[PDB]
Amino acid sequence: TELEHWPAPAARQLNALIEANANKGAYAVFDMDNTSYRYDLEESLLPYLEMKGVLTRDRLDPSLKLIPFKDQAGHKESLFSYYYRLCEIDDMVCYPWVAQVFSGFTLRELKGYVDELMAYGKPIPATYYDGDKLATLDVEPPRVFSGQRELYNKLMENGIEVYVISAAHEELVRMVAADPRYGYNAKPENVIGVTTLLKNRKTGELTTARKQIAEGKYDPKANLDLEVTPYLWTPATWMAGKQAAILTYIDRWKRPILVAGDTPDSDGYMLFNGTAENGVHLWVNRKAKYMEQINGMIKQHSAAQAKAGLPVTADRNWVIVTPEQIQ
Amino acid sequence: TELEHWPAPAARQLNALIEANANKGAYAVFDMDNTSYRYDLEESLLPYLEMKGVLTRDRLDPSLKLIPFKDQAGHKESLFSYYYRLCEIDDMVCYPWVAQVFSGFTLRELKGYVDELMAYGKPIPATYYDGDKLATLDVEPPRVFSGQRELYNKLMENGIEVYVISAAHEELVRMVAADPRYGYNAKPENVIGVTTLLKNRKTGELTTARKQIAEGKYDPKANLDLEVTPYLWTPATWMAGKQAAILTYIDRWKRPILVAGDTPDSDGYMLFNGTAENGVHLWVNRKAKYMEQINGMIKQHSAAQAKAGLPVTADRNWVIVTPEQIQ
Ligand SMILES: [Cl-]
Ligand SMILES: [Cl-]
Ligand SMILES: [Mg+2]
Ligand SMILES: [Mg+2]
Repeated sequence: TELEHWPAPAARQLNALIEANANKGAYAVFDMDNTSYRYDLEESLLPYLEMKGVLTRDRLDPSLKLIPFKDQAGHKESLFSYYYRLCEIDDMVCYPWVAQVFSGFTLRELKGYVDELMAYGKPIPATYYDGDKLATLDVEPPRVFSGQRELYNKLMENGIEVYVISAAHEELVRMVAADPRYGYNAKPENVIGVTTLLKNRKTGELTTARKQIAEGKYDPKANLDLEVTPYLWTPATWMAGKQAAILTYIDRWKRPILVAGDTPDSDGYMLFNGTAENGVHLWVNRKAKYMEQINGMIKQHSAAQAKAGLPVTADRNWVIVTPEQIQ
Repeated sequence: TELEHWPAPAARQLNALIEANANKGAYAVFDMDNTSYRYDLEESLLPYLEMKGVLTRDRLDPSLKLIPFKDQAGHKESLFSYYYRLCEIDDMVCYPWVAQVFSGFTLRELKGYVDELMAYGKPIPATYYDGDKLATLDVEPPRVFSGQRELYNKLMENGIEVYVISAAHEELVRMVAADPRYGYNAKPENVIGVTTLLKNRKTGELTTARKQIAEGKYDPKANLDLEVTPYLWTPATWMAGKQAAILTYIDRWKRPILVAGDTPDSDGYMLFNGTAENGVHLWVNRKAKYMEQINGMIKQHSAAQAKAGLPVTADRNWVIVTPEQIQ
């Protein structure tokens, strides 16, 4: 497997990293959304199911009705629009909510919709408030990066285990990352995302994949008909929770030799505190105001590592690509 | 302030650390329940509130009824019983639940109950299911540890900042650790705990203390008539979340020179991954099973640090005390 869809000097650094760390029990960690594929799964699945009439404001779990809807002018606010208004309160409100909003569905159902969104091939209209003006924007469905496909498999082929630490629902991510048809071939147990309690409709037993994996009795098939509930399981895999997730589910002391991300605040803990001393920081640059923010982070952390008497590793081994360079 | 309620060899080790780290920008982290005082706030407050009529299954948020209550022909399941039953599903179910259970009150009311509980001073009767049979037990309210009251102050007096990182509700913990009538004298902003969205009933505004502190304007009094809701803010401060909280709210690179704990799974991440190399692991031993569980972990982590090419720090500077010895 060749790093064919990669700028040549990135394919260079990455091949060197892989030769240096083949077959040594090393591991690598990837963000999913806008890192391993272009665009975002939850952000397109929400409006896509609203538009099918599958998700509607009145099916919404009452624990998620945090603030009043804004129905000014005989227009009924969409769930998409509401998500944005929560994001204005805070990331910490809106990050869980946009995983929880898919409550009430069985995994089997959600998998069918995920596959429909992946095969869709066309933008999805949504609405939202820009101040008080009702507005329009089109949301793209996920688009698998070919280069990431290549890198995931080439890491696994060289005995470097591959994990996904994503801020989106673990089970939604797993339906992309662990399904052979998308070309990642992640092991399902190595997908780490936001978790909520899964409920048995007949028995009312509550479980989660994380629970079953730690107990060594994980089989993704038997969770198919369980319902996604919104009750949150921790650690929550964003911000420092990404680093928490590495400690809890991967290794307490061995660091990843590669960490891939695209959102500065949310991926920045696993990137700066997580990556091994000589590991690669894989960055996908998709928003020039994020490029400048990450560069500001590299500077400031470099300086703060030094001032605390630590080797300066924050500026080491960046591999920076744009979405178009790996598409 | 003098370290008088300590065994002398511990007080020597602590005084020596305080002297080596005086006015150097150092800080210390303390668990609260069963570390800073004896017994547990939430576990005594919840059944206190039940035997007073304040907190009942009716005024229980519908988002927190995850399973059916188990009523036997003549007796109604208490909230303490249901709580034990959720612990048997997973700590990751019962840990947030027993914080969220205090929802639907204002911080003013709760500050009332806490000060009451702290003054109550006597054992509270509570009931649960031992297997399938109904059982009774005596739950004790917190008793402030004089030793810890002294250590906190001696640390502040030598310009060693003091933080509290608890798996109990941040606002509950604040009401004891920051309120000077208990003698800890912790800065309100330096108390970190499990956080839920606080609601302005008037306006519908949603905030949390962590938000206000991160934004640079925090006044505890401004919050007293906000309603505690159940909606969970992260990172959740238990297990690897405690280490996540150090990164997020304290410092990304500087490590505490003192970490204090009493629960091997919940406190282990900040104890082993957090504590500075030349820091003190301060351990309150309140259960025989926990003392050997932490000794087991110390060995395991020592070996795993060496294997990973790290300096072995896990077995270093253990200050071990019983509740009795610091009471
Ligand atoms: Cl993210
Ligand atoms: Cl704890
Ligand atoms: Mg991303
Ligand atoms: Mg404790």
